[PDB]
Amino acid sequence: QPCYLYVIGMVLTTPLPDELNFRRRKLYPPEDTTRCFGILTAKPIPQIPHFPVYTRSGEVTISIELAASGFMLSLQMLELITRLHQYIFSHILRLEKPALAYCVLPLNVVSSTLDIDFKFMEDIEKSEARIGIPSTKYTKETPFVFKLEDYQDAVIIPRYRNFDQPHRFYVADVYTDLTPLSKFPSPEYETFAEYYKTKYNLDLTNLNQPLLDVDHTSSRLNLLTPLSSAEKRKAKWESLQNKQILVPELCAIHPIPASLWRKAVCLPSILYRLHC
RNA sequence: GCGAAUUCGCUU
RNA sequence: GCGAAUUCGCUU
Repeated sequence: QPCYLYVIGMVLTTPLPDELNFRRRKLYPPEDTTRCFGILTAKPIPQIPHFPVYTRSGEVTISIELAASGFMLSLQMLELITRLHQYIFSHILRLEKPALAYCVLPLNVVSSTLDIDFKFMEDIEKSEARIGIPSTKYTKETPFVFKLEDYQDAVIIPRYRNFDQPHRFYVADVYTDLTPLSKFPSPEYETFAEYYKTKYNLDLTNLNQPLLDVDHTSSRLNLLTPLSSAEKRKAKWESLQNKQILVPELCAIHPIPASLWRKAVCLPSILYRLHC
């Protein structure tokens, strides 16, 4: 049975105006990075009007466009694609009901020409940070090395708490004027290094390291449109989450880039709309 | 988000 | 179970 491949076209048509940028984030046009998502199906998707999703960066216009049709795929590749599809909703979004068609998969350019990113899928399956927390072996003789490039489009997790279910953060800023020896926000500890040593008994091998600003990755399920004591408490906690300053040495980098993660959170809205 | 305490509304 | 109010704990 032949396949149809669609691209989930995303463009940021109305960036979030300053008066609405409460969390004071950078805005990230999806169109700025080539890797995106597509849909692979056995039957054609009826033409559907362009529609908005309202993301953190502003209003994004979604277009579902045909990329390829009439081709075949081997059982091996379909299995790989299926696994990644399942990975997206169970491990990235942590969602039991994808649509609040058949396989979502990553596309990338080969040259400005979108096709199935098999390499990326394989990289995910080989990653030691694929599911939870990868092992490390930092010592004085083999210390942690900070490479800025690895933090530019990164999602990170703390390696030292919550291991059944790690909190994933976007790296929002790299604070090059700070180190683990900078003064700690709470007065019960003098430094970041002391905090982590006293609380978790963690030793640092690198004391020249920049520190990181973060932005939680959590997103509401329905983004198709742009209160309570409970919502207050939740917003307060999110504010504190976002005030956290993390030590790169103490975090692991997730194999899914930040730019793709931002597109992932739109998927349920889009699949819901398609099934309507 | 994960938990806790106190108080109040909806049923006959 | 469906809701609401007030207060407190967990992150740096």
